[PDB]
Amino acid sequence: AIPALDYNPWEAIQLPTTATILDMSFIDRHHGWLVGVNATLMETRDGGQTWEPRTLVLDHSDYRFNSVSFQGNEGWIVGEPPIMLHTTDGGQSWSQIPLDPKLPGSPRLIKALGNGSAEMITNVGAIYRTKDSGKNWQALVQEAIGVMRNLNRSPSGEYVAVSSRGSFYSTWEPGQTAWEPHNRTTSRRLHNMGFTPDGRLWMIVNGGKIAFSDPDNSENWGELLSPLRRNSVGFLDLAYRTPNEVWLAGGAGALLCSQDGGQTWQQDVDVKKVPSNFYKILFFSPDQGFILGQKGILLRYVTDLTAA
Amino acid sequence: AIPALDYNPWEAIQLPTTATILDMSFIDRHHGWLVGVNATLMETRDGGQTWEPRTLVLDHSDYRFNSVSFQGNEGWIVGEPPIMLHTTDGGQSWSQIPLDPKLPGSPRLIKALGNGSAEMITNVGAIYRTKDSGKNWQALVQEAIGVMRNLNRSPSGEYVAVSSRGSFYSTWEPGQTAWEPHNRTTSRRLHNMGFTPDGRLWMIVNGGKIAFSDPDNSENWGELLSPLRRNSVGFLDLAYRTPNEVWLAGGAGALLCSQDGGQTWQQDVDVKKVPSNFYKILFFSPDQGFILGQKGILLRYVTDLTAA
Repeated sequence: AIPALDYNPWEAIQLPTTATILDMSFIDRHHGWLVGVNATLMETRDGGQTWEPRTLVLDHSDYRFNSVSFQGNEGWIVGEPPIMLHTTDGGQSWSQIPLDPKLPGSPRLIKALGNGSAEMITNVGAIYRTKDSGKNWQALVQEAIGVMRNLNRSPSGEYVAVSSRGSFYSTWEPGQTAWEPHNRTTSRRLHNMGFTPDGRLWMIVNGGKIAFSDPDNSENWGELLSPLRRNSVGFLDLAYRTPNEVWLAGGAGALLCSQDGGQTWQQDVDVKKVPSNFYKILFFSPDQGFILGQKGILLRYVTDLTAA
Repeated sequence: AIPALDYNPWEAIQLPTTATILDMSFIDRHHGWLVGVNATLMETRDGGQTWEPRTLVLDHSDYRFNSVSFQGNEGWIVGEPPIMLHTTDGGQSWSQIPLDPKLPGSPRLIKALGNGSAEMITNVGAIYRTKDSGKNWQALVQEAIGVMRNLNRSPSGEYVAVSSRGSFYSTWEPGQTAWEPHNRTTSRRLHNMGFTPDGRLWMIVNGGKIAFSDPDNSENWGELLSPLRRNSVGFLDLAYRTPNEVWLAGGAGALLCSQDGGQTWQQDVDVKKVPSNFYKILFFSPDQGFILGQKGILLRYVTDLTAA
């Protein structure tokens, strides 16, 4: 097979819930928040080593809290059925922000821009901005692209959305008046796309192959690569710890690391029998990162200090 | 209710298995081993933050590895159906030690005494010693007491065994020729017993009460205490982190801490919805400890370094 990874940095944590975790965001290195299914909200004060559940008083518990975002002590959460929560004190207290009921779709993503501003993107790809803590919104992109298979953001605030069926992708950044479609080059269907730290695009396509866009001409693509060299189910997400160190997650404990920017890969065998799919990789710094699993499991990154 | 604990030190880890973990033992602060159901064996090199599964080549996988014990780099494991494994190199390689098939019962506990010696206690309470890496055994206590509800060891090598039905308990230490029975003082049935760091006995009895034997006359007992002040299912284990700091575990995330040697208690609310029973508390030092759960969950102790 491909070589086994030398050191496994990932510790699987079972949170005090059976609900799937959908997002996480940090105020600073120590203080952060995670959100998920069935109105799940938890806090950390030690960088994510331990978590404290927090309950909100609501007439429903059925919310999928899909997105949480902080900029400093200002934080936002959105979910479906439509709900928006806001804090200005690091989540010590949370207020509901009413949403227009004719809002097409449901909130999918919120991004804290600071100073009372946030961008919200719906499940159908409409993009809205508030500058006044959600009291008034204006459409940045009013034409919906329909259900997105995946949605990711670049370091500079561009987004990439994979089409429902993975037949194409679209991009958007401030200044543009609608999503910009792009043809896929591969004969295979797209599963996920996002950005590298240098602002190139990456893609995961069906059947376990990946590729990277060409530096400074993102309409052309590099050659497909098979990280497992072999016929695999497929991968779910790709994320960078450092410019050279890339992780690739998928179902059933499948987790690979590359040390050369995604050219070659090694398998982290130690996590293979963790009883979870690994869906979404969130690095906050080179020594702080998480992988969201199912049913309250996540993985937490542990720097190797055995030779310290 | 009783007060909520101030800081929760326990992080729940999901190991790379669904098998229940039954014991753990450390070579030193960094290097240790855990064992459990369905021939589960895992190693750590970072004090238990991460674990590496290890597979043995065997004609069966049905073993409940019930006990692992190291003294330095010498280690032993025992399980049921009868099996004994031995290592002299810190578990880099493990050898099977054949057991006499007429051995009554199945091995329950092994204790590494160093220099090739170990004490083994069966499920029916017979006690055997080897001085020659298990090539020859001699009975220390040949008369079986039958199925023990629980079995624990003192800092000086005494054992206490609760009777099958919890109607009485017995003790044994070197020099004695059989288990020594004792009457219980309580009208309630015994669930678990063990030793305090000062060598007194403690007991957990049915209905959520505990008590401690009288210093330097262990045949008399102090007053029953209700840690929850309230009618509870019951507790499963009690263990000391320090002479004054005691933990009490039970079913369904129930976990209490005392800071005054077990007189008064606070509940660790943050772990209540971890989806596991907490069965067995193992402290290795004041900053290193674990609680064994079900289906590959354990809790790991995290010292509070937020003010560091």
